[PDB]
Amino acid sequence: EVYGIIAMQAAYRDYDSGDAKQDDNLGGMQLNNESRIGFRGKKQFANFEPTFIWQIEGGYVDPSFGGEGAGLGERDTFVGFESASWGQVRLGRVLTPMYELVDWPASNPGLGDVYDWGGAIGGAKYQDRQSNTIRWDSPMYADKFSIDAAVGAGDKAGLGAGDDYWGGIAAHYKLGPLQLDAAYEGNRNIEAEGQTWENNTYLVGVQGWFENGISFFAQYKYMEADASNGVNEKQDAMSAGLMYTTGDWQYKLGYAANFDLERDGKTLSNTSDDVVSAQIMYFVDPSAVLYARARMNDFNEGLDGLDDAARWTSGTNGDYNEYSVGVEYYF
Amino acid sequence: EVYGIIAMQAAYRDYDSGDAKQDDNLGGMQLNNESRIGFRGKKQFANFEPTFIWQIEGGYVDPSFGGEGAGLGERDTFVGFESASWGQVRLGRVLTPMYELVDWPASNPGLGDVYDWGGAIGGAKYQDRQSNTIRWDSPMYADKFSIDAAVGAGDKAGLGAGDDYWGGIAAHYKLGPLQLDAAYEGNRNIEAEGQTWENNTYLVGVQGWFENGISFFAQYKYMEADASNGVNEKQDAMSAGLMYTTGDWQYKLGYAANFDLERDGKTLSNTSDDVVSAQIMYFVDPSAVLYARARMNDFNEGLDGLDDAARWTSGTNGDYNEYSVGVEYYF
Amino acid sequence: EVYGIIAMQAAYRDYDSGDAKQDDNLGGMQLNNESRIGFRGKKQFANFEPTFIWQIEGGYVDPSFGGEGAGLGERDTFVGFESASWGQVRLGRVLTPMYELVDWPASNPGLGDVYDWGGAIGGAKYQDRQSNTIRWDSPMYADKFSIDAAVGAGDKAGLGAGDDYWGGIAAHYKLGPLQLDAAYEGNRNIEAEGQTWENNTYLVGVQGWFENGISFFAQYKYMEADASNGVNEKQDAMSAGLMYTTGDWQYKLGYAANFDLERDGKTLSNTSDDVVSAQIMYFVDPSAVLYARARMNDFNEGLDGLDDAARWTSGTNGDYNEYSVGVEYYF
Ligand SMILES: CN(C)c1ccc(O)c2c1C[C@H]1C[C@H]3[C@H](N(C)C)C(O)=C(C(N)=O)C(=O)[C@@]3(O)C(O)=C1C2=O
Ligand code: NA
Ligand code: NA
Ligand code: NA
Ligand code: NA
Ligand code: NA
Ligand code: NA
Ligand code: NA
Ligand code: NA
Repeated sequence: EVYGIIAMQAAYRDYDSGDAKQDDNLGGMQLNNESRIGFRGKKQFANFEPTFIWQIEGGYVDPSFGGEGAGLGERDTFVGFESASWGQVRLGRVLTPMYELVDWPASNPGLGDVYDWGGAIGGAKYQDRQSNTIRWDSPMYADKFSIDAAVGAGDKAGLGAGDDYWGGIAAHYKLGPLQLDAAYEGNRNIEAEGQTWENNTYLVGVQGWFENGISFFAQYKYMEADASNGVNEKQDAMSAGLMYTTGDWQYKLGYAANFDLERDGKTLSNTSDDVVSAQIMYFVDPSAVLYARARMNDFNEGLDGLDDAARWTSGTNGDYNEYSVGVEYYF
Repeated sequence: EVYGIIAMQAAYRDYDSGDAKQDDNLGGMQLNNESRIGFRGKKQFANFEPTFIWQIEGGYVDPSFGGEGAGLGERDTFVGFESASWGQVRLGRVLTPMYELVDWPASNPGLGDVYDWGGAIGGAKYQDRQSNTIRWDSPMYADKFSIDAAVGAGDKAGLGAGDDYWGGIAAHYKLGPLQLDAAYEGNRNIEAEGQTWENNTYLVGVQGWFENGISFFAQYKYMEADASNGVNEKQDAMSAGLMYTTGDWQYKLGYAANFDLERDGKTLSNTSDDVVSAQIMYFVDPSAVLYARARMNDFNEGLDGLDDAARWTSGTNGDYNEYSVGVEYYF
Repeated sequence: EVYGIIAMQAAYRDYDSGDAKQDDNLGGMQLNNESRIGFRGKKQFANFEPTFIWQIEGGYVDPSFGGEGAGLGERDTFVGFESASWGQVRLGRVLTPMYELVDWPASNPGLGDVYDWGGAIGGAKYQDRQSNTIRWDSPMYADKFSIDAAVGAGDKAGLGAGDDYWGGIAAHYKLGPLQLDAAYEGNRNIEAEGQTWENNTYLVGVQGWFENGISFFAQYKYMEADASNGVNEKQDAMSAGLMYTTGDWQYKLGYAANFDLERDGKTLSNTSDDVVSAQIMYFVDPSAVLYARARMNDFNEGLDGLDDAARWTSGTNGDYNEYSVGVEYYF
């Protein structure tokens, strides 16, 4: 079976970097086509109660700031097995258990630049998608409690350039209208800035959906990282979102911020990031949505990594504002 | 819906460059797989009168002179809307309105090296299908008249490397068997040769299809460009094609030519290009065609760009001939 | 038509190279997703007795040691015709007639590092999958005898950088439970190491499958190579595999070896490669298998090419073992 996600977002961006040549480059209007075609299926093996499942999901066809074309298997592409009793284990390229919650709901109205990859910490906080991964998903115990857990190979280790590895776990309990989320992910042997890093990261979160139309999510992310030369670094962040949903409309407010980074006890001045964003959404069909959105990004003023050389952060390109309309269709 | 165009052309090329190694390198027999798979569909959003449309079309899987594999969304990939009333707007990656007339009536059979990208002029004449584009296509007004119009971001601006942009318009009037086609396209902020260019291009053409089987097309293309240091360049070109169709056959003769280029009024000697080409075609099935064709390309002798360094044109590889057979199947 | 081949292998590799960082990078566990999706079809042209056939096959979605994503048309992508009379001609990118016998049955389980792309011979022993190729596949005459024959442009010539080319032929006669296999493939205008080479390669082999559950294959590969400065090189190799089948199980044991390389009559010390492997395979569904395997590679100790600079072989990364389970599913 084929399954598309059609996704077009028209987005004009107003950059303020302090260089007007750079400002005109990064700023201006673009089309962020995140449409993707994928294939997936199951087959009942004649000699195996676990149901064989597989999926190949292609990439974004024409993202903004990027070229055209995407191969197959750039997004969640995997084989795995599933039994009703013990859930489903997948091998391949998946989302780590912590990353799922940083994406949804914690990056929801365009906050990702800050809560997703917007970091000041060294090493490697957590992982987007890693293509050398085993991941077990628990069933819904009592249809209320669920465990997600995974281990995998690192970014460099998946190309025979290193021995990066990582593991992570998260759990979700659905208390009536509530849902509580916690998550951990640790990376080892992260080669960066001329040192080898170990990153430990923990996430706490909550979610509610109430008949009056209010929905919300709030999350605390605690990011520690220890370098092999004995340096310590610590940063933490939050993301929350308030939304009212009436009829075929949803109004949404999101705020995310990393706070100042502490290195070796000493705090680094003005290294925090903050994003505010607002979003209207129309439920134009059971299968698709139209939406408008605007956001405000204030980024850090810089950070040197443990190699006398500057470290890259989501803010290394400068502050910017952004207004956008988009459509997204599911089939 | 899945929709292929299966397309193979076996094409031997006899190059005359003035270096027999390059002639042996560039020449010889090759296989030009231009097949492509795409996915496309429409959807009537339950809460919206315009019908939603989308398409993701992959690239040439193994072109000649190139490697294998092409992602999805390398060709016409877009989302958009249509109502009978006001026509059809699509956003994403499309063909500019002038390029449609450069490609369809005017670049086949093999005239492309000359009429398509083969210009000798500086700056950036027009666009061969650019992403970051919105394009509105009108209805057939009075069942005689149709207008195509679109604007979009430049090549560099689509990666945050500049601020080039462009707009273009074309119209089509149908007098009996004839059709008159006119089109304009202008590009701005084109960063090239160390200067910034503004290129305006104007196209007039006609096409006819007659009950006796005689058909033809003829087109005049006018190309302007203004560099930021005050330099001006002007070059013009033509492409015409004649075809007789009897039974299951179409015979075709094609001629296209870029003419001599003027810089600051002074014309630069030997910068013209012209191609001659013949093509026999058999309609092996309603869904496919077989064709044999031979063409002969004579190219320009060189010109420096406005940075003392030679500029690249379709003739920078030297003159060449080419004989070819091919198949084309549509599903 | 769409057709998957879903294929995942979890494979731990233990390298011994003589530098333990290289051992740590290259070694370790990885996920080798060799899943691939393709499209193929046939069409009876209304004015043409040969049946039109076509296929577009994507690449490996996430191989081990490599990144994600593969375009469409990285594997067998072709157009062609088939008649009951004369068999089947295909144009495009296919497997050469010799490489088919080097892959099946002679390279699995895990013998490819030595028998497939493994080698010490200069120039280019053979071609594995080649674009710009026409290949005629004969029928099974008398339901026992068939010819495979193909010629095409070289690797470098398909990008307009040279004129290397090649042809090849193989035959298979089926004497009862055995099948006798012979094959040749010759390459010309192969530029390497500052010389131009002509590569000749010959393969003879046998295959048997018995109701007793015993099945086997053995193959001898003869590779000669002659350089433009008058050097001669010769290397030869062998691969065999013995397997027993009980119920839904297949036991398999494999061995392959390239022998020491001869250059200009004088043999070059410690240039042989040998790999041995054992594998259990379960037939979990008519269309799928589970399998475990372990293998041992001892590779050569180095060889300077005809330019005083080392030549690359499958052993330029060092000896290693590998233990792995995997899955394999069809369409
Ligand atoms: C000056 N210019 C930008 C350069 C510089 C270096 C290059 O190596 C090349 C170009 C032009 C481009 C034009 C492009 C064009 N492009 C896809 C829009 C193009 O349409 C073709 C084509 N065969 O259709 C090219 O030859 C082309 O791929 C090409 O071979 C180029 C090329 O090789
Ligand atoms: Na990653
Ligand atoms: Na789960
Ligand atoms: Na090619
Ligand atoms: Na362009
Ligand atoms: Na139109
Ligand atoms: Na821009
Ligand atoms: Na090859
Ligand atoms: Na055959």
